[PDB]
Amino acid sequence: MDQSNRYANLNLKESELIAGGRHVLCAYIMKPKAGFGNFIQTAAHFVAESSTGTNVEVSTTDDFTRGVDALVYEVDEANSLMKIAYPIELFDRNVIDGRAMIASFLTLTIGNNQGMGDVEYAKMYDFYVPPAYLKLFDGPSTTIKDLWRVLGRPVINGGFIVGTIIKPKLGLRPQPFANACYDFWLGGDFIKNDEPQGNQVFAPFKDTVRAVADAMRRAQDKTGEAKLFSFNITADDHYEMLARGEFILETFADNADHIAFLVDGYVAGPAAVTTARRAFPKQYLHYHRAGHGAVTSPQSKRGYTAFVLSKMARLQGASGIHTGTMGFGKMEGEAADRAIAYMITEDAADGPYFHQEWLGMNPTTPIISGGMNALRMPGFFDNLGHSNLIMTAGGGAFGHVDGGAAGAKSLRQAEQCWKQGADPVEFAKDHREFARAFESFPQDADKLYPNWRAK
Amino acid sequence: MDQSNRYANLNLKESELIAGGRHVLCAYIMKPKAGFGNFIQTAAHFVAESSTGTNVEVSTTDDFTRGVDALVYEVDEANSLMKIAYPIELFDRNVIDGRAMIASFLTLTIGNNQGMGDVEYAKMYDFYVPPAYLKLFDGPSTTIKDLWRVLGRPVINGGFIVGTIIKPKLGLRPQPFANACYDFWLGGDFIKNDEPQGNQVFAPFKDTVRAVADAMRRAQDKTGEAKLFSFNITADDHYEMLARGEFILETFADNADHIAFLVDGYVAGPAAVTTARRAFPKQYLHYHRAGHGAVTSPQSKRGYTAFVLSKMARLQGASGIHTGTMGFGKMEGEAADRAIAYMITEDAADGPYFHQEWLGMNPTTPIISGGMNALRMPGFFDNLGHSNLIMTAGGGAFGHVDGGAAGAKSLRQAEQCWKQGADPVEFAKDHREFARAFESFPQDADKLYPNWRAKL
Amino acid sequence: TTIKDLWRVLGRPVINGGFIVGTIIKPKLGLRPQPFANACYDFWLGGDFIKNDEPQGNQVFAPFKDTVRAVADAMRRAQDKTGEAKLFSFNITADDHYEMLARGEFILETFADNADHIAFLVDGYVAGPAAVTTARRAFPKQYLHYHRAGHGAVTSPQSK
Ligand SMILES: O=C(O)[C@@](O)(COP(=O)(O)O)[C@H](O)[C@H](O)COP(=O)(O)O
Ligand SMILES: O=C(O)[C@@](O)(COP(=O)(O)O)[C@H](O)[C@H](O)COP(=O)(O)O
Ligand SMILES: [Mg+2]
Ligand SMILES: [Mg+2]
Ligand SMILES: [Mg+2]
Repeated sequence: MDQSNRYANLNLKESELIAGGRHVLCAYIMKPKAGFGNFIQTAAHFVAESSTGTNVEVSTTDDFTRGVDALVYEVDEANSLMKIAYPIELFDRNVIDGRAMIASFLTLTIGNNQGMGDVEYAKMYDFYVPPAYLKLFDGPSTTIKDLWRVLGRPVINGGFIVGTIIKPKLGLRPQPFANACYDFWLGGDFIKNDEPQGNQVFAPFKDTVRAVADAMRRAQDKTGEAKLFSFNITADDHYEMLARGEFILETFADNADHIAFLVDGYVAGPAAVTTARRAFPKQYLHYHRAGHGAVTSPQSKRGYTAFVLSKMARLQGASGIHTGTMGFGKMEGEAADRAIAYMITEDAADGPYFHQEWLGMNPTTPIISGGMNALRMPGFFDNLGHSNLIMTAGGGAFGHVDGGAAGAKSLRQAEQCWKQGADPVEFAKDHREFARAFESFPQDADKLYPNWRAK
Repeated sequence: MDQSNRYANLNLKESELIAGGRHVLCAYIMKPKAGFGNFIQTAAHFVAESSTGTNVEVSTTDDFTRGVDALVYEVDEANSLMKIAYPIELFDRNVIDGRAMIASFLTLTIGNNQGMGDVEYAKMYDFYVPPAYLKLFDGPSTTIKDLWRVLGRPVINGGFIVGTIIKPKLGLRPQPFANACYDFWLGGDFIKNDEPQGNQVFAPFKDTVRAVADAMRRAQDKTGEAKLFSFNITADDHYEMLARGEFILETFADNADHIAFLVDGYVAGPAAVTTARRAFPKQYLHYHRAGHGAVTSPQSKRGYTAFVLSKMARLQGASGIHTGTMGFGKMEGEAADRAIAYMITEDAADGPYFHQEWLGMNPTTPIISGGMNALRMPGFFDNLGHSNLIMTAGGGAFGHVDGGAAGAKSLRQAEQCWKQGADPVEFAKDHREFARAFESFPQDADKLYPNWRAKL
Repeated sequence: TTIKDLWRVLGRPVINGGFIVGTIIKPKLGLRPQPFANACYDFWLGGDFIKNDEPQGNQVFAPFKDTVRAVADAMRRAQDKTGEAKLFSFNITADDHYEMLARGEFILETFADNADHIAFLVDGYVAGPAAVTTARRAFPKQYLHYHRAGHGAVTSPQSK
C-alpha cells in the first residue's frame, strides 16, 4: 500500500521545522527490500509504523490523528538517506512528574520499524531534540566536576583522571580483589568494577565492598591523596539496585562521595539507568555500554550508531559514558569518533546531520577504555585534543611488568608527556614507569616507536 | 596474543558438560576479521573477553580464576560455528534474594564481545541453562490459563483468544479511543494498547484508562461475555510503572483481573520487565518486543536471534511475548519460527543446538501479531499446529469494511474454520463477516484464494 | 535546580537570562479557590511568576487540592491566551515530612505537562532545615524556594 500522500511531505523545510521547535528530527540510512515499493513508498510505510499508522487503512483514523502524523521531509535515494519529523506530542510522558522517557523515543523512532518485511535495513545516524522536548529529560546531575573536587583538582579543566579496571574480569576473591585496588591506588585515581563483577558466589558483594572500603582508607592514608571507585550496581530488580547502592554508601561513610555507580545501561536498559540516576543523583552515574556493538558496529546496518547511543545517554542522565578508544585500542572505533565526545561535553555541537543546543544541560564525561596503555595514549590525546576525562586501562595497568602500581604511574606519566608536548621515547629516559611500559607491551612498542630500544 | 591454550578445550564433551549441570552453554555463528588471528585464536579471545580475561596477561590472575574460565569446547570453522561453556559461578545473583538476573547473562554472553575489533561479527543462536541456574530465574507467574479462567473457558486448552490493537497507533483522544474498544469487544475478547500509547498530551493516561474501563463495563453488559485489556505501563522510571499499574487496577475494580500489563521489554530493558513481573505477579505480563529487529533480523549477523530473545523472556517471567507471524504477516519471519513457540510453551523442547528442560517453569504464551487478518490465519494455524494463543489484528480488525466488531468476528470465524478443518472459501459462504474480510483485503484474497469472487 | 531551569522554561538564555517578573497572591489569606485562581490568571497576562503567600496551603476556606486544580487551570488558560510560559511557586511547608511529600506529589501530577513550571516554597526558618532538606532531596528537579518568614527575630541589626 502506498501511503506517500499522507506520510511524505518533501516540501517541508528543515530549517523551519527546527525553528518551529515542535518536532523531533531523525536521520536514517535505509534501503528497501527488493520486490516491494520504491524508496518514497517504503519511507512512507516506515513513517506510518513509527507514528500513527499501520500497513492498511483503518476507519478509526480522524483528522486529529493526521495532525500528529510523523512525516518524511527529506530524502536522497542515491545515498539511502531518509529524514523524518516526529511531532513531540507523540512521545509518552510520566504521569507522576510530566517528564520525558527515552523508552518512548526508542519505541517510536527505532522500534517496530526494525522488523518491517518490506525494509532490508534501517539505521539511525542522528537525531534532533527541540527545547520543548529537551528540557523534559533528566540530564546529568553529577559530572566530572564533582570528581575533580573530591580529588582536590580545579573544578574547571581539572585534568586527567587516571583509571583502571580490576582484572581478572571475574575470579578474584574479596581480599585479593581489594589488594589489587590498593596497589593501583598507590599510583592512580580511579578504579571501576569490570562490568560483570557484583555478587558472584566466590566474591560476595558485601564482603568485596567492605574489603575495597578498607583498601581505599589504606591507600588514602599512605598517599595522602583521594581515591575513587565505581561500583557495578546493575540488576534486573530495581530494589536490588537500591540495596547495593545503599549498602555501598553506608559502608564508605566519610568516603561516600568518592563513590560512582556503574550501570550496564545497554543490556539492563534505560530503566536501570534511570533507577540509579533518580535514586542516587549525588553519585556519579557511570554508564557502561556492554553489548552495544550488536547494533552500533559499522558492520551493522540496523539500529543506531554509537553517536546516537551517547547522545541519548546524556539525556538519560549519565554522568559519564564509554565513548570508545576511537581506533586506538582493541575495540571497533574510528578517529572521527571524537565528534561523539564533543556532542556530550559541549553546550552546542554538530552531529552528522543536526546541530544540537543543549540549553545548559550538564555534560557527560567521555570515558575512554578498551585495550589502552601508556604507549597508546599520546596518539589518542592528539586526536581528541584534551585530557579532561577518565581513562581506564585494565590490561594496560595490571599487565605492566612491574605491577599495578607501576602501571598506574605509567598512565599518569603518559598524559604528562602529551601535555608537555614531549617525545615519548625521549620522555621515557627520565620516567621509569613509562619506559617499562615499552618492555611490558613490546608488540605495541615496536609499532608506535620503531627504534625505542636503541634510544 | 594467542590465548587458545587457556580458553579452548575441544576435548570437552557436550553431553558431559550438560550432564554436569555446572555450565551455561552458548552457540554462536562467528567470523574472525581479516588481518588478525585464526578461528580458534579469535574464539579464544572472544571467550576471554566474555568471562575472566582481557587482551593481555595480567599478574593478578591466579589458578582459582583459571578454574572459572569460560571455554570454547566445540568449533566448526567451515560453518562459522562456535560453542562456549560458561561456569554458572560467573553469573551475578541478587543480594536481596539470591536469585538470577538476565542482565548478567547478557553482559557476559553477548556484551563486550560484540565490540571486539578482531571479530567481524558474532551472533548467539541458542543457549542452554542447567537446573541449578534455571531454578534461580523468576519464570512466569501468570499464564494464558488465567485469561481463559476470566473468559470462562477451560483452563486446559481453552483455545483461541481473539484480539486486536487500537489503531491509530497514536492520535485517538480518550473517548474515541474507548469507542473503538467497545466496538471491537462486541465481537472480540482482547485489546492491547499499541506499543507507544500511554500518557500523550492529547490522550492523558488517567482519562483514557477511565474511558476504557467504562467501555469494558458497557461491552460486558451488552454481550454478557468477559473482555480483556492489556495496558502499556512502560516507563524509564520504576515508580512511573508502579503508578500506572496501581491506578489501572483500582480503576477497573471488580474487573481488575481482566487486565494485562504491557511492557516494551526490548527498548526499556529487562529492568522494566522485572518491575512489572515482581510488582504485579497476579497480572498477565505482556512482553512487547519493539526494536528487537535491530539484532534479531536474519539480515543481522550480530547480537542474538528472536529464538534467544523469546527463551530469555520466559526466564524473565513474561506471561506472553510476541513471537511473530512466522512468515505469514507483515514482519520478518519464517515458517520455522514455530520452534520458538514450542520452546516457550512446552516443558521440554529443542532449540537449533540445545535441548532444554524447563523443570515445570510456567509457559509463556506465543502472542501472534503483525499484519494479520482473517484470511492469513488458516495458513498460520496450519504451520503452528494449534490455536491455544492470543492473536492481535489491528489493521485486520479495524480495516474490515464493516468495522471493528465485524473485524473481530471475522477473526473468530477464521479460527473456527481452521478448527473444523473446513475450506476457507467454502466456509466463507456461510459466514458473512469472514466472507467480508475477502472484500476488505482483496489483494490478500487474490493471492491466498484464487477465484474467491467466482466462488463467493 | 537554579534560575537557569526557570529561564529555560521561559525560553530565556540559560546564562544571564534576565529579569523574572513575579508577584504574591494577595490577600495573604481569605481568597477561595476560584477567586484565587482568577487573580493568578490576571497577573499571568503580564507577568511570569507567582508564589503562594507564605501561609497559604490547606485552609478550610481554600482547600489545597481544590486550589491547586484551579491554579493549574488558570496556568493553561493564561499560557493559551498569551502564548508564553508561566511559573508558580507552591507552599508545601508542613511539620510532617509525609504531608510535604503528599502536597508536592499531588501538584506535579496535577500540572502534568506543566510540571516543570512548578517551584516548591518552604518556610525554611520556622519549619527548619529539616523541612528544607525534605523538599531538596525529595524533589531535586523542582526549584526550591526558601521563604525566610520569622528570620527577623535574630537577623535584625536590632538584635545582638
Ligand atoms: O572489559 C573490558 O574489556 C574493559 O574493562 C577494558 O579492559 P582492558 O583495559 O583491560 O582492555 C572495558 O569494559 C572495555 O573498554 C569496554 O569497551 P568500551 O569502552 O568500548 O565500551
Ligand atoms: O504496531 C504494530 O504494527 C502491531 O500493533 C501490529 O499491528 P497490525 O495488526 O495493524 O499490523 C504490533 O505491534 C506488531 O505486530 C509488532 O510486531 P511483532 O509481533 O513481530 O513483535
Ligand atoms: Mg570491562
Ligand atoms: Mg503495535
Ligand atoms: Mg508573603
